[PDB]
Amino acid sequence: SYKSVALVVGVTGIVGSSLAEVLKLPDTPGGPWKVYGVARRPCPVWLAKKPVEYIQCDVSDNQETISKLSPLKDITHIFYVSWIGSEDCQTNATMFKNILNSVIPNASNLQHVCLQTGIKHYFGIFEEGSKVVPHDSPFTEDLPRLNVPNFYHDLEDILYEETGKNNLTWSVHRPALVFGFSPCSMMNIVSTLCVYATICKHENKALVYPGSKNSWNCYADAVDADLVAEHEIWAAVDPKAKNQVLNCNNGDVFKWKHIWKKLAEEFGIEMVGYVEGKEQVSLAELMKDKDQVWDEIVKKNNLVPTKLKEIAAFWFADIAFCSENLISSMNKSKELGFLGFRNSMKSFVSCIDKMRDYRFI
Amino acid sequence: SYKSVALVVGVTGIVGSSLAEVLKLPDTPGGPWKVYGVARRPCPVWLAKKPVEYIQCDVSDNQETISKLSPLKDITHIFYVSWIGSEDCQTNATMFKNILNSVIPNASNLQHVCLQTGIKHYFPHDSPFTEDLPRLNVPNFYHDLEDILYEETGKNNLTWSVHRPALVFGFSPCSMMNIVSTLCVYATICKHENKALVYPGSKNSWNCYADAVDADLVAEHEIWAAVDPKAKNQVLNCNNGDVFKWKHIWKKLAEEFGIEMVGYVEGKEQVSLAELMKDKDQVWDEIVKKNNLVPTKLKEIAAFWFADIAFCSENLISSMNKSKELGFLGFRNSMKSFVSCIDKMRDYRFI
Repeated sequence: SYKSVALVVGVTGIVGSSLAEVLKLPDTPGGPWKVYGVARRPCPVWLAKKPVEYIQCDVSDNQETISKLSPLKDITHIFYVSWIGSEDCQTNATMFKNILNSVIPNASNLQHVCLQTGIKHYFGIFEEGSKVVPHDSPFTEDLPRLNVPNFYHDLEDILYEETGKNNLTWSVHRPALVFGFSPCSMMNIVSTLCVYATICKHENKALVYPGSKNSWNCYADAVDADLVAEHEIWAAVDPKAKNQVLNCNNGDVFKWKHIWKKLAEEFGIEMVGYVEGKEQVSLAELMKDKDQVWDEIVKKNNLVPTKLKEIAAFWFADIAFCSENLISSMNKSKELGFLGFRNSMKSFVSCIDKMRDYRFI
Repeated sequence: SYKSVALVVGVTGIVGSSLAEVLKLPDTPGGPWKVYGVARRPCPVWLAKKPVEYIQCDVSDNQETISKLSPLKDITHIFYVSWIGSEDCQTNATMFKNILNSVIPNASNLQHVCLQTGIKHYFPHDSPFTEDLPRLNVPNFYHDLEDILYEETGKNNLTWSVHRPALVFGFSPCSMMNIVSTLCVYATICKHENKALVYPGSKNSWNCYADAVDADLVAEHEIWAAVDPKAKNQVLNCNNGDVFKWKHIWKKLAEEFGIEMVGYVEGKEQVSLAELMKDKDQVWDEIVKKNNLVPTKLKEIAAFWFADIAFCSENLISSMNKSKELGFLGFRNSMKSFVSCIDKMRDYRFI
């Protein structure tokens, strides 16, 4: 006897993991929820124990998708939180199309399709200057799209078309930089920084900040993976949130300089912050020969064995550390009644804690 | 039959007048509220018709203060939202002391004292400003005010709250100096002279993130701390919960006035708005008459020097996490808060 039935596409992702968890809490709106979890890989060891119906499916394969997803006649809400490789139009588009084409004609009580994109929706060729343009940060919803290839635009168009043709409600969610960790999706800014801190500690080296001066001192924002799930569940159940494009972030701002000090304290090591006259260095380049050291750290500290290149994305930290002026606005969600938030500093530390609890660090 | 009785000290202030209105709203927590409002001037025309018991009292004059407030024995909550000097270490502290000294012995059901200061407490520290930040080594009288608050409440079994509002967006006819009124006056003059809305500030302040607080939200925040046990005995920041940029405020302001704007120009450096409006006093008098406005003198409605400070300010964002983690979920969209303040001045015919 479930009140609502979720199809979570990308259940192995960082947000998809949070959804499967949050949807199954006893107090969750729309509940009690039944949850199907779709991903490409064979059923993970991590999701196996969970009250989630795992479905292994390559959703780029339409025929396989029809076979696996057509029998699911009871679906009421689709949460599409999947993304595969790079930012590629046609591949993500076909996957999204395949999901809808398989479920829509088969789920008679389907109500809502939640589509997750991201703040990269707002990104163009140019950095923001002194002129005033609706595309400036703080990024707000319901601005015109940039005339630039953006695979998020394709996904949105498919969403609007299919839900419009079939009398379904929709919601688009644009999460900021995600703080989170999933054993099936290890790549994240938090895990990357934690691996660096671990390596520094192992080598008896200080936590040396390699990034630019601007990224050290400028305001930044992010979103906790659990908050994204809460936000998507809110839009799935609350009539006020229906047919809305919505940003999703923690509701506050932070500075990498403050995160850095917290990171060093959590690891019990010294830090070197930005040094005047010492320009940005590539963390990816600094870590390029550390794969073997990571394997040694893993065995010495009895960690779940991971390969360095699979748990850390140092290049992505390099991007974050030369980024600026990317704040997104949460006003629309708040004006619509969604009051979820996180303290970003506590959110960062709690992600570290989760990595510890899973013995990845 | 009132549930709580408020003493609002500085009721003609921007936050004070907000407190007067919000406290009397039908569903205000801790209500129904009875409201005493204290200020120096005779009862203003603007608060005359309002359900507020107005008391004229110069709270620096102790004798007058004891005379006027001691009989008010039904007071349950004190909202001290008064400030008088540019920076008077001794005057502001004596004012606050006299209030406490005159009310505490006589109000047997006094529960809580709300002290309002501001983010100037932090600046200097780096931002985002958080409440746990220790005081700077500087004669700040916020420190003095806080110290008086802590011990008088400590000695008398009263709860306390300290509120540090960011830059205030708001308007009061009895306290017209605000960034919003200042910028609207400039826009009005520009429009009158068939000139564009020219931005005089620095590049950084044009492009950087800034934050502010609606005066009505400060009122709600202070009321919340006065009634919610979770909020008791806490230092609390108060801002709108979002960020904005002056560049966007500027364009919005120009659109609202239906005029062209000249934003920051890459080469140019900051010019004094105060110096720009040097000899516009007579021009303002002509605008007032031509547009049938409530008569104000330029030097009374605008504070161009303060806009000049805002327009060379940067890195001043404050955090609202502590209030939110304690259960306060009030917010404002800062852009809409700015426009709402314009509309209010328009409704009162100041512009």
